Amino acid sequence: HMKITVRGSEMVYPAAETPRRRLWNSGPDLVVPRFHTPSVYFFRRRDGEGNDLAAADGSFFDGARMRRALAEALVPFYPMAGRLARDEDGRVEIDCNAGGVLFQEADAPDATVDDFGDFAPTMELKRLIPTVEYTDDISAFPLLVVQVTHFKCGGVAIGVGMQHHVADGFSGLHFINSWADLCRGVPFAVMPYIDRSLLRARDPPTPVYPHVEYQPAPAMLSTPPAAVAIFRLSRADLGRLRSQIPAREGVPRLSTYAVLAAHVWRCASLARGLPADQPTKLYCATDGRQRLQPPLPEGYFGNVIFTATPLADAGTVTAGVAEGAAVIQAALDRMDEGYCRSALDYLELQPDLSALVRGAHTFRCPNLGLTSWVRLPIHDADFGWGRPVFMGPGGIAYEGLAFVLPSANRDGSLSVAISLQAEHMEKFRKFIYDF
Ligand SMILES: CC(C)(COP(=O)(O)OP(=O)(O)OC[C@H]1O[C@@H](n2cnc3c(N)ncnc32)[C@H](O)[C@@H]1OP(=O)(O)O)[C@@H](O)C(=O)NCCC(=O)NCCS
Ligand SMILES: O=C(/C=C/c1ccc(O)cc1)O[C@@H]1CC(C(=O)O)=C[C@@H](O)[C@H]1O
Repeated sequence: HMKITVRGSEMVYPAAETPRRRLWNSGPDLVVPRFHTPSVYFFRRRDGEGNDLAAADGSFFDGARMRRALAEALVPFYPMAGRLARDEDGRVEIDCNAGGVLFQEADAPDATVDDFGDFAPTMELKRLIPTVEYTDDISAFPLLVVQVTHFKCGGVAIGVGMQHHVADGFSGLHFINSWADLCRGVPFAVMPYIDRSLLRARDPPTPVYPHVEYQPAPAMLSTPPAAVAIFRLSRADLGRLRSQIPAREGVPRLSTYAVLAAHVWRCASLARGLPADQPTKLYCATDGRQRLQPPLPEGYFGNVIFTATPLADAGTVTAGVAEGAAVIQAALDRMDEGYCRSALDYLELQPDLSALVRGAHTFRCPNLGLTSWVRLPIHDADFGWGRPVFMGPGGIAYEGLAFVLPSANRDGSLSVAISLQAEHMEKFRKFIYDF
């Protein structure tokens, strides 16, 4: 257990006038998981070639500079400085009240960036993000909490906790990367678009699918300690996995996500010892920006996550990657404009969206969640002292939940960070390379 000492904490507020208003949240904003999404950045003090990355003025993640840029970033991104609240009907919304965000600095005088190893999202990493106390008062806590930790090596971590109602990964990183840009002294490219009514349902709502993704996950037909780990597959490993799927003249090419996801689903199902007739459901967060037509404004600030949920008997998934990948890709291919549009209507008709919130019961054995960050700009946060050498989830709250990460370098590898029951992880560790 690492010695981390927090220097002290500050609420940081927008540095100019911002609108005082209630901000309506869309259906997709309300069914993402509860609490604050964790992510952690690591930065080394030297670049690969060994030069010090401190700036000409000697600075290296100077807190004052970072806080000034943060306060500037919270002007156009002002809902990030707000608080949760409810409207008259009890629907959660964002109270844009300039309550501010938490920023704190810490020192870990004994540890180095090297000490974190593969950067698996264990509790070791979670300690790099401020802790939030949740009570029944949902207005009580900041929507954004940040910690900057300084290490013995001269390295730094930035831990980010971002309340999920405010933004999905694309919008959340749009904020962090804009903050980084300001800190670095460059204007940022894209102003956020703040109005979420663009994702309002049609009137009357007219859903035209069952929306399997919002139905209860399968239970076992028939508390445990939960382990967390990270596994890299090289570009060569990924190619060999793909080459195991027959290429036939009729049949269109499966996505890499579908191939890798099928492999993870297969390995997890085997590790868990699922019987062939056990239904299993895989939850795949899908970015609706790439699917809605016409597309949303470029800087649209919110969640645009729709959910693809391949569902099959475990015997199908474990029979082989090819069979699983076909099922996943079909589920992904369903998520077009017509489908995503229908989903908005379907959510509008629900008496209570809190019931659909994805959580532990969603992802746990026999089911799985596999969220890709591969196309997210997770490595673009250069505050003026270099790009991060790693970025990933700061923890995994739920057994059965996993992340696909792109490499921080150019080598074309992918990493899978995953939480499973401890006994199952011991098998999964072996199985993920057993092909
Ligand atoms: C399938 C999906 C659900 C997840 O997959 P993904 O890992 O993010 O990546 P995608 O399927 O979108 O595209 C990656 C592909 O485009 C390739 N690619 C790389 N650069 C590219 C570029 N300029 N242009 C086009 N394709 C490119 C990639 O190599 C890859 O090709 P492949 O599948 O044949 O290997 C996708 O639809 C998606 O939603 N991505 C965003 C995920 C997200 O936001 N998750 C949650 C954050 S809250
Ligand atoms: O992946 C994200 C959020 C990413 C993100 C990254 C960096 C940020 O700054 C903010 C958010 O949301 C995921 C969405 C999700 C779901 O069921 O919809 C389940 C989890 O996998 C979340 O972690």
